[PDB]
Amino acid sequence: EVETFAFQAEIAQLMSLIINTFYSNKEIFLRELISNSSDALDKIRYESLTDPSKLDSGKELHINLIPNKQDRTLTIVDTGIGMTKADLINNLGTIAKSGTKAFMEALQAGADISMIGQFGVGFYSAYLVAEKVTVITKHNDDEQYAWESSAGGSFTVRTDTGEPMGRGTKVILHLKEDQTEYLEERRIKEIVKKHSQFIGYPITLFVEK
Ligand SMILES: CC(C)Nc1cc(-n2c3c(c4c2CC(C)(C)CC4=O)CCN(C)C3)cc2c1C(=O)NCC2
Repeated sequence: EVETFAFQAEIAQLMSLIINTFYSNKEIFLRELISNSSDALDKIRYESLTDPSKLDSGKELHINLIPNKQDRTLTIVDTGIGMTKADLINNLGTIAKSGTKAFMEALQAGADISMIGQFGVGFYSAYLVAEKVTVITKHNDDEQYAWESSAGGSFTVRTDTGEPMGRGTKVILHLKEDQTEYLEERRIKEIVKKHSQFIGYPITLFVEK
């Protein structure tokens, strides 16, 4: 079954601002999502030091970038801690509420959209380039879930019926028609080198056959 939820008022406001504001420096979405993945990887790595059985769901700690020109999708796969049903519906939304408020106040005070990460709401920069975002996730303590939103004030959460992941998160960016440059090998390499060169996990770009 598919459950539909309204985003927190502040989050819905941020999403509308990200989608409607004229801002050409859209490439920052990739460093924001890579940073989210890197943070999830740090979390599982740290937890595994006191409980090694937390890595029974996969020992490899990495990030994979998968562009798909046919489907017009850019997929970011990590083997991080993953997210529970509570994280997707309540927890992360509650955490994001305060940062979203602070970021929108900062934007009114002179700050630019690239500073989104300093407020811990960088995930939402995915909407600079994507018309729809699908998040497939698996945490050791819960089932595999699929979160999805095309903005408009709502998101859906369902138990994922697809291919089992083991542990981690897949962020599927259903790109806007004019944002296909982020599917080009050369462009992705340039973004990773400029903004994510010092990420402490291997970042593998999957080249299209
Ligand atoms: C284990 C938490 C910290 N990893 C993540 C958390 C988010 N994330 C975050 C936020 C949100 C999301 C994803 C979302 C779909 C739940 C929406 C949201 O508000 C707000 C606060 N941010 C600090 C993080 C996104 C991702 C991840 C992840 O594991 N991999 C990549 C995608």
